[PDB]
Amino acid sequence: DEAEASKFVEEYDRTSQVVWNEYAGANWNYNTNITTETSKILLQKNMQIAQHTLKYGTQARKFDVNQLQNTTIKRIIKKVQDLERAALPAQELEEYNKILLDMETTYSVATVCHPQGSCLQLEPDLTNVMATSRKYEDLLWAWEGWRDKAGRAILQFYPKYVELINQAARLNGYVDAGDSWRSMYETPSLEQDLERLFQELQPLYLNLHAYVRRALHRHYGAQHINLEGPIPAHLLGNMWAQTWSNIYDLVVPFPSAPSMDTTEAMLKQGWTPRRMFKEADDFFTSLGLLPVPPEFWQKSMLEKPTDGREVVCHASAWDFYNGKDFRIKQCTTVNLEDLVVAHHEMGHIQYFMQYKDLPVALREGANPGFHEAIGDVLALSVSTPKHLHSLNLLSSSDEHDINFLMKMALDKIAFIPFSYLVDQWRWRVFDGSITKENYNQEWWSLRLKYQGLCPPVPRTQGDFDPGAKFHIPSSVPYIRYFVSFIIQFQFHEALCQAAGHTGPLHKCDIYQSKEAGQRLATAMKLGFSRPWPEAMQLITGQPQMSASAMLSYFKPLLDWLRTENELHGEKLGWP
Ligand SMILES: *[C@@H]1O[C@H](CO[C@@H]2O[C@@H](C)[C@@H](O)[C@@H](O)[C@@H]2O)[C@@H](O[C@@H]2O[C@H](CO)[C@@H](O[C@@H]3O[C@H](CO)[C@@H](O)[C@H](O[C@H]4O[C@H](CO)[C@@H](O)[C@H](O)[C@@H]4O)[C@@H]3O)[C@H](O)[C@H]2NC(C)=O)[C@H](O)[C@H]1NC(C)=O
Ligand SMILES: O=C(O)[C@@H]1C[C@@H](C2CCCCC2)CN1C(=O)CP(=O)(O)CCCCc1ccccc1
Ligand SMILES: *[C@@H]1O[C@H](CO)[C@@H](O)[C@H](O)[C@H]1NC(C)=O
Ligand SMILES: [Cl-]
Ligand SMILES: [Cl-]
Ligand SMILES: [Zn+2]
Repeated sequence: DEAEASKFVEEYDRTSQVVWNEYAGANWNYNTNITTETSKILLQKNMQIAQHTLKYGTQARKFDVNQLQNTTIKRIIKKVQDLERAALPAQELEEYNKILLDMETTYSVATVCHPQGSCLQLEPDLTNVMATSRKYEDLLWAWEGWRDKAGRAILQFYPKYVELINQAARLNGYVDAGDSWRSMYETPSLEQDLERLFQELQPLYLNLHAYVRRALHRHYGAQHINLEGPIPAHLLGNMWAQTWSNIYDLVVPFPSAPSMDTTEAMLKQGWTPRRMFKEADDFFTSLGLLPVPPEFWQKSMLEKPTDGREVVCHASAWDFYNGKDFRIKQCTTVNLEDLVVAHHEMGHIQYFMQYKDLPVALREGANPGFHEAIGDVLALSVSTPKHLHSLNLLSSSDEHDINFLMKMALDKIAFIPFSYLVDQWRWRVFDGSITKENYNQEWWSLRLKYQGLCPPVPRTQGDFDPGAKFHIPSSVPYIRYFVSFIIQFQFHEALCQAAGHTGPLHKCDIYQSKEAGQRLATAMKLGFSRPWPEAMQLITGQPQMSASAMLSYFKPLLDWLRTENELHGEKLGWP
């Protein structure tokens, strides 16, 4: 019994490395060169990997996991018993794969055209418009156009996608696809735990929302901002209003402190996409963590091709399951926002390298939120005025202090409600609570309820605004990013204490701390081999998710915001 199970996992591991490596190659080749040919190859490799999953998953299910003694083997076999989409009958699997390909392609090639003019792609063009334009009608054209062309075009696929991903989930023992996604956390109390974390961030978010709302009132006019209502969703500097720091110029707490134009500084100093990833690589090795291999620099796609290729620009980090080949695919722009994204992606890469010697079934983060958080942790230190000054991107007070926390909060605090609601919506689609009759109406009920946002143009039949957000057509879970924003502050607090930092948490910069790197390395090397509380305990000395670190980080800003909003008589929220 035990020996057959040991031999099975050994055979599964050596055969999976080969099949997954070939699939990743074809998937990469399509993502970096969308053509009829690369798609057909990709759909073909999808059947090869499905055949492999079906063979070994079927055998995995013949083992009584209850009777297995070794806990590691037990854990691998139980995981291999989930065939995912390979549980579907051949017809449904082919349909599902084609639906996923059509949805992701549709999103990644959509364009928005000026009337009788040029057509803009999401990256860099529409992203830049949302970030820099300060004109209501210009932002409205981009915001509505992107949903008309990306969102509406996904709607025809989504009901069948839901049917098929749910059918696969049920064939693997779950009640629907959202049940299966939540199980990735191995936490029966996940929904309650996440809800309590969200509620703990309400004071900060409501106060930030009211303050930003007041500033938008000042710039966009009293006829267009209701000081007791939700904020129009196109005015926050980002296509999904998920992060707000691109409107920092409109909301500066102390404008007497002049802001240095960081984008012009990077450009003026010759920064390139390569330089940005090199700086991130240097931060990782400064902690004693691993450098990316030479292969990474030869094979990655660090900027948008200029040779006619159509590509998937949305940033992602790729493990090719051979322990040597790791790559980033990002249409990088030279600015601070994408430097932070670059660090985010390099954290994925770091995780891949740290757990590369585990069995492939355990080459995942402790939970998906851990995988999303690593790069963000370092980026917190990178974003400090001290570190940015050392990169010659800033010029060397309480005013500057509150200014910096506001910049951070526009990204870290504003993202909390957005990242919470995406899968609140999808979980209820998957469990049948939301039908295609009210996809979009229920999306905006959550946009209002959690983010306090409203659409600038009333939605109509045919709209499918969730389809205008990458992770929806690409079928990538989102609660991981909510978890990441909570725990990345817990990790920051812990590493800063390990590094000997005293004083306000937001002044910590862990650059070159070997003590901090070692905490992270010991956790990352566990991969998915243990329940995630153990990785949490290795980093922080305790096992729970907690918002206390994030609240401690932003405490000075919470006090400043309350005083400011009180002074102006704001009514928090949106009744
Ligand atoms: C339950 O099973 C797991 C997994 O076993 C592994 O997979 C099976 C399918 C089968 O192939 C097994 O043969 C195979 O080991 C066990 O977990 C493994 O435990 C061993 C314990 O030694 C670990 O071995 C380590 O491997 C490292 C990389 O090669 C190596 O560096 C380590 O050396 C360290 O210690 C020596 C001591 O002399 C020191 O000299 C070194 O400098 C270094 O510190 C060590 O040899 C495996 O990595 C583990 N693999 C996994 C996946 O966890 C587990 O022990 C078992 N449980 C029970 C109760 O039997
Ligand atoms: O864009 C978003 O919405 C979120 C939030 C953003 C984060 C970055 C730093 C600053 C704060 C926000 C990062 N991100 C991403 O999707 C980037 P990924 O690599 O996780 C996207 C991964 C998609 C799945 C995948 C995996 C491997 C290969 C191909 C596809
Ligand atoms: C893109 O794919 C086509 C067809 O597979 C191929 O001929 C072409 O060389 C590829 N381009 C690049 C830059 O790899
Ligand atoms: Cl939207
Ligand atoms: Cl997740
Ligand atoms: Zn990520």
